[PDB]
Amino acid sequence: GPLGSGSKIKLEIYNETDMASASGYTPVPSVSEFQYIETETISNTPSPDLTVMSIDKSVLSPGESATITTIVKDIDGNPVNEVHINKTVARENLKGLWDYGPLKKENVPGKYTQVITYRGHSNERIDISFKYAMSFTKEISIRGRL
Repeated sequence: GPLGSGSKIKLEIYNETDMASASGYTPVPSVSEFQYIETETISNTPSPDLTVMSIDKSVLSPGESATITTIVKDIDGNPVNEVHINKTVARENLKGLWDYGPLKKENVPGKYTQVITYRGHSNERIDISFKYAMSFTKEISIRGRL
């Protein structure tokens, strides 16, 4: 019969803390901080490549005005505090009654706006060359609707 028995005493482990509570929570996400150039802006460099200076209305009725929207931006794409903008009138006729108001310089970042008014005397086109800072120059189109 089977006499080759082991009779070995099973050496076992006492409390091995096998079970492990699941640590599965994270810390807080990284936040932000305050901003500069909000008041004490720096004299950096602008670049109209990232600037939106346009007017989408080549129509001027006797009584209304067209406002050209120029938002100047830096070369880095930040809000320009302010630049210089001059007018330049490209005209063929003198029959037209083009009312050129002053350039409205608002408290807004890079946003310049100017209202060009027209009286219905003639029906032609007039382009206004906006001379920015002594670096870049642009030009917009005003069209009189008689």
